[PDB]
Amino acid sequence: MIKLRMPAGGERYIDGKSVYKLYLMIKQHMNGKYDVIKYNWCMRVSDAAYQKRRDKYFFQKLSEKYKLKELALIFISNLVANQDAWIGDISDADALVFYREYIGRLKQIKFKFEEDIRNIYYFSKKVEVSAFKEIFEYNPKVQSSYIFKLLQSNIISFETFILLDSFLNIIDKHDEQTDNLVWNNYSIKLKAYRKILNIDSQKAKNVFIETVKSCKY
Ligand SMILES: [Cl-]
Ligand SMILES: [Cl-]
Ligand SMILES: [Cl-]
Ligand SMILES: [Cl-]
Ligand SMILES: [Cl-]
Ligand SMILES: [Cl-]
Ligand SMILES: [Cl-]
Ligand SMILES: [Cl-]
Ligand SMILES: [Cl-]
Ligand SMILES: [Ir+4]
Ligand SMILES: [Ir+4]
Repeated sequence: MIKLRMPAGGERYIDGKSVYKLYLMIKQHMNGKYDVIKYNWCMRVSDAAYQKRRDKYFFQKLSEKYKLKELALIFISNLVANQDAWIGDISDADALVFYREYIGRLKQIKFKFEEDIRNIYYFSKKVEVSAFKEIFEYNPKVQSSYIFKLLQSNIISFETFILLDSFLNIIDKHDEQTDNLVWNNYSIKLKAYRKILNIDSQKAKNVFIETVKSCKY
């Protein structure tokens, strides 16, 4: 149903500067300044900028131990879900600890998706929607939506939001109806992550329908 797109030759070990380049390309991608898929996980960087770094040891240590696929996951998981890495330096974000905790989450994505769907459904009853669709539609009054609010409160994950988006078109519709800064900040990350996620919309839809049905009856 869902797979993360990854740089080619993921079993490879690379050097410290290369680890730094990988981090920078993913960082820029998550900020909407680059597209790792468009450029096939390759990017040129400023050596002067790298040399100016006071934390070159961080990238060196990671390079000694982790394969390319693991390095990519460490950076992706942190830059997507670790708010401490959204603006703060990766060498200051407790990245490895965060990554270890996040890989376990990625391994159970389908179960987590189902869990999130059930929670979205029961929440919809608590707020007394007149129709389930009201949860996902942008609300001009509050410049937001219940589904976005749930993501903000960390009740559901980014993967769940993007999975729902695959067949509900939530992100693009929100983007066209508002300029809200808070949404935009999240939307930049959502669209960036969506680019590296390979999602089978039909399968995600099937899971959604089956899960809601089990909540209703
Ligand atoms: Cl599958
Ligand atoms: Cl599947
Ligand atoms: Cl599957
Ligand atoms: Cl499957
Ligand atoms: Cl399947
Ligand atoms: Cl399957
Ligand atoms: Cl109606
Ligand atoms: Cl309607
Ligand atoms: Cl309506
Ligand atoms: Ir499957
Ligand atoms: Ir209507």
